[PDB]
Amino acid sequence: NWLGGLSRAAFPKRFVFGTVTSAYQVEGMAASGGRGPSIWDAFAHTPGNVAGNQNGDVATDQYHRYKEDVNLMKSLNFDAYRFSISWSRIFPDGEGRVNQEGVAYYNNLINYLLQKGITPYVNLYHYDLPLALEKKYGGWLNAKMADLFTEYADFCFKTFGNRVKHWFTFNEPRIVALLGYDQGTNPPKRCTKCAAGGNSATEPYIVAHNFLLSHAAAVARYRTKYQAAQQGKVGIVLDFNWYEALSNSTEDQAAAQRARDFHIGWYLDPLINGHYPQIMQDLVKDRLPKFTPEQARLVKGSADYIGINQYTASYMKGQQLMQQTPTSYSADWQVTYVFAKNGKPIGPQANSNWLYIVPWGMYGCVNYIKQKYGNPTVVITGNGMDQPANLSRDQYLRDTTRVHFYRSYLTQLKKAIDEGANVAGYFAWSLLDNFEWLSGYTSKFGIVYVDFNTLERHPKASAYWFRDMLKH
Ligand SMILES: OC[C@H]1O[C@H](F)[C@H](O)[C@@H](O)[C@@H]1O
Ligand SMILES: [Zn+2]
Repeated sequence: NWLGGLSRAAFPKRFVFGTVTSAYQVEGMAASGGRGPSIWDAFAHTPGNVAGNQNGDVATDQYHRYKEDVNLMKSLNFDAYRFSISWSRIFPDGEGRVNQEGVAYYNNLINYLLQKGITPYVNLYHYDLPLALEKKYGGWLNAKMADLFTEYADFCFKTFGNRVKHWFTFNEPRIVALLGYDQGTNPPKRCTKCAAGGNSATEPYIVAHNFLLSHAAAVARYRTKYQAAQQGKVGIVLDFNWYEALSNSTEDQAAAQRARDFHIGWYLDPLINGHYPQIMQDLVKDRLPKFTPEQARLVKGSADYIGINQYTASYMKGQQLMQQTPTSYSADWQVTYVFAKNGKPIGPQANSNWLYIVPWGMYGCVNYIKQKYGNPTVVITGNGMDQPANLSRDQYLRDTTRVHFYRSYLTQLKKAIDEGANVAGYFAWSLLDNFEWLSGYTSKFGIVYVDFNTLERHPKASAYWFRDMLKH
């Protein structure tokens, strides 16, 4: 049967199912309703930066149509909705003056979700730093971001926290550090060679450190000022794609483990254990900032749950560890990516070149976190796959590959959970086709089709699959 034995009965009692979006990717009204620009508005408006010179000015226009989209997620039997608040829609300059119209939007969205029986899971940050803070402070290179982010978080806790009980601070700080400061392909476009300046060997580590310190400061503020009255929780969202040793050799197994540590351990070891992974300390040395004992104690235990975005898996091949002139965070790992074993690809690719369809990667990742980090509460905060541009409407709706994707990946998640992993929830990226960063509207991740000419929504087969699987 097309559900492949899956239903709410196949998951733990009270397991949470939802869908996910982010502000810049779906809201639209980017320069309206009092919203100030983010670094992504500046980046997307520069010719050549995004596919087709597209931008999030209108996106899916969820700003005007949010009740339609909430009605739709309820009709599909979801329990929860993960979305983000745009910092520059609340504080156009990132600090100081509050945009009351922006505040009213999120109030209206939250209230409607609750009216419809959908639990809000709210991200404070999803790549969309206020442009004013980039220009004035240098963004995530500046330790002052801890204070700036904390004041923003404080306002959100105060304003929405009587209703919102499930918060996340950041979304994938690894990707910010990697793409923004190592490779220089996302804003602020920094890297050793880049026109904007930068240093691919040092800046990604500075940035990650400041994300961890800011997360910790925001959570300390929540716990000391708001938690007694509000009784909610705050976590963080981290990306984790799986790494599998190419062979059982000592060096291939070491390589796969090094990749895990540089990928997820970079954040989880501080959040769980209060230090950076030993291998990163050993290889990155004085380029890796040191937490003071007080800072490490603030960071350790500061996530009430760990959000994991899980998409794909790679084979890793090793080498003898070498003394090397530092060049980049990426080269620091001393690993070799490989996409076939025994003459077979690890999986077929979705539309995005990086996205290999490997359902057992989901089991790999969840099992690994369970075994290595004392089985913390995990929420799968995003998982999904994309269709290419230029299909007909009907071709978009017949998304049989995405149906197979979710059935297979959710079967592997169920496998990890049945073996004892503490997973509390699962969220599909995305509710809607949306603005896919550098790919613009050329990549379609939604279980709901969005016609970007007319803005109409049409559920795809994968939406109906969820509705059938999730019926109460
Ligand atoms: O690449 C698909 C999707 O991956 C992650 F979930 C990011 O948080 C999203 O912003 C992105 O659109
Ligand atoms: Zn509109």
